[PDB]
Amino acid sequence: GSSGSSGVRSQVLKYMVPGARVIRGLDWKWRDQDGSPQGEGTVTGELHNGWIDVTWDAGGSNSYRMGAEGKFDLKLAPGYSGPSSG
Repeated sequence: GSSGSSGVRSQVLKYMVPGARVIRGLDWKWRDQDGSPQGEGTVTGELHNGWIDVTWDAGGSNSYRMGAEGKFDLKLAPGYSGPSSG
């Protein structure tokens, strides 16, 4: 195959799957939903129409804008790497 310099938006969405790890994003305008201090969460829904659900540990799940309006509220966890394919 062919490849080169990597760098494209809507990348995280490729990992936005139900069962992965995610944390608060830069577009986090909401309060500490996953309790405090800040903690890591766990996606439970697939990003549909730019909206993915996540069930935080604290005890609460909800949908967060991940492209619907061009705002990524959620992001990959600090140390999480896409699921190996092979």
